[PDB]
Amino acid sequence: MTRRIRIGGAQMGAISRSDSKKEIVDRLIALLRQASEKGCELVVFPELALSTFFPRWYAERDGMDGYFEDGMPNAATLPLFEEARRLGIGFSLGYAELVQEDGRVRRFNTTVLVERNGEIVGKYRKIHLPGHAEYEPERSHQHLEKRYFEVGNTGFQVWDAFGGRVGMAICNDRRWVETYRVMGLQNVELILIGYNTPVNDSSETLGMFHNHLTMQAGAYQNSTWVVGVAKAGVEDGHRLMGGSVIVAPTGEIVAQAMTEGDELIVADCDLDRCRYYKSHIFNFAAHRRPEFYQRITSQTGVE
Amino acid sequence: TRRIRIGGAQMGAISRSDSKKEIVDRLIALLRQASEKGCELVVFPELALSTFFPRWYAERDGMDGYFEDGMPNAATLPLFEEARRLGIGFSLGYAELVQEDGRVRRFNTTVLVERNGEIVGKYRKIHLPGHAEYEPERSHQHLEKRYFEVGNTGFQVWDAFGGRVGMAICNDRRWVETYRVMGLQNVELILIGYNTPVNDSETLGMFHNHLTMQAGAYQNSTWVVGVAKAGVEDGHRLMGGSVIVAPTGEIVAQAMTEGDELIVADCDLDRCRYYKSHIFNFAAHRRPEFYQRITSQTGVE
Repeated sequence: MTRRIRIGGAQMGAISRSDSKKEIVDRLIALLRQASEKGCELVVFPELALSTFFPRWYAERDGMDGYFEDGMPNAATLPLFEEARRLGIGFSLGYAELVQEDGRVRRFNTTVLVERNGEIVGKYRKIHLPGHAEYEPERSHQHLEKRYFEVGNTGFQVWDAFGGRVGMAICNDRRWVETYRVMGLQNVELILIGYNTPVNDSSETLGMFHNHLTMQAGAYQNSTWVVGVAKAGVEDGHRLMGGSVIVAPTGEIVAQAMTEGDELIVADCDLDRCRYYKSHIFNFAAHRRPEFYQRITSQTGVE
Repeated sequence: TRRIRIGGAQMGAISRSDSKKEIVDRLIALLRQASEKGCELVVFPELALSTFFPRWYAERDGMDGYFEDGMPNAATLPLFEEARRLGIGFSLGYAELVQEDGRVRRFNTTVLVERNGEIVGKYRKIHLPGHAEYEPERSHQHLEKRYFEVGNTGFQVWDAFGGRVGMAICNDRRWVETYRVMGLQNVELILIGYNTPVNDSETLGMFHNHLTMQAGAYQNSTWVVGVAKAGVEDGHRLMGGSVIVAPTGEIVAQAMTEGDELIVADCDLDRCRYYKSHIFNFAAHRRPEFYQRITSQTGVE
């Protein structure tokens, strides 16, 4: 039980534009307290868990800083940090980051990792921005993530936290094998992923299949734990995919959400279970041959 | 249109006692059954011309009796003549013994032949599994590193069968780099024959066999044909579960036995274009400036 962490996937429900930020934080604290009642030491929150999924609406490139966060924590997010530190629970929180760097105002899709002591240990900014940069009228639903966010400047990092090696990814990062492998080359043992995946009105069994296939594969082919937490439900007429999951280093699903609202899935994850395949099957130092992978970093498209 | 009917020619156990004449006749039998079913391409397993001889211990000078002198040779010529006759291309895995740059070299090799009978491509295995020395603690031995050296061809993609075709061998399919390197060459059909022993869980081994292929097919928007040589081979059970996977990651054909069996699927190569235009558009979304660890490191740091 030394390197055994009890993780709580805190899947969220829909957040409408009418919902105040205090109503959002109180739902997070409620999910946070449900994790403490079940003995969870880590609770994973979805992507942009402090606002509605606003990339679905059109505005100026600056005209949506109202959903961003002033600080981390700020006056609205401080009760969540004070609650987590009180119950001795660490958490990963996704939010839209508004920060002043080298004069200009920069915007990132950001997840922050907080230790059980309440100290910010790591910060990841989204790399693979989905959607399109400008308005497209023929599509039923819009997706303007590239319009409101710029590419993060942190890279896929792995920190020493919770008695092991923990990394973070955001949403459609989970669809790229490079996301898992880069952190896998840092001896990662637990990858935290929050995602907001829309669903086109009228299949869905294929969308849920692709959601778990990429995580179950990235977990097995890197012998690491993967926790995928979603913000689901019908959000102002836009349905968001659910299926929050916790995956073992064997690629097996040990916990899965059943609703599209505020739901908590928990699982006891032995970090020493990440050692089986690293010992032999997926021993990177032994079998891997980087001299044939040069196309991965040399080019971007096809040749 | 760009529709190719592929026939996954899964084989049964091939023991050391089996003559190569009986081995090729089993391959021709699978070839003829594929023609009667309209298959234009037949995928054969890894080392389909011999028993899985990394199972036994010997010096690196030995085991050459299982290798092939040329391609084709006197024993493999009937398979090529029947294939060109029926207008069928095929991918065959074998142990290659060749004289290159002076010294003789030994590779785990797969060759791709077009419906006209012309050798289109040749891939040599990169990720060699098993161990190099004898290990008495194992129930079964696995000495691929002892009898083969790392191939010097790399993951190639050719223009064949009206599309982009690549090849991989066995445990290459468990590495995400195998699919991605060919995916960066606009691959649309990956042919993988494998020999994977089964230790007496079994359900988890078959799960990992399909999970890696269903992911490599979806995450690169390509067809993946996985053929196996299954059955109990001299007291050593080999995994079956030969599958044909769509670019969506779905299994459209799957073998039901552990012997000589043929799975057939109509593979529209234009279905790869659905996801390469947006979802997996490499030119649009991939950020290679954050992937540098993939090529700079081998282990972990």
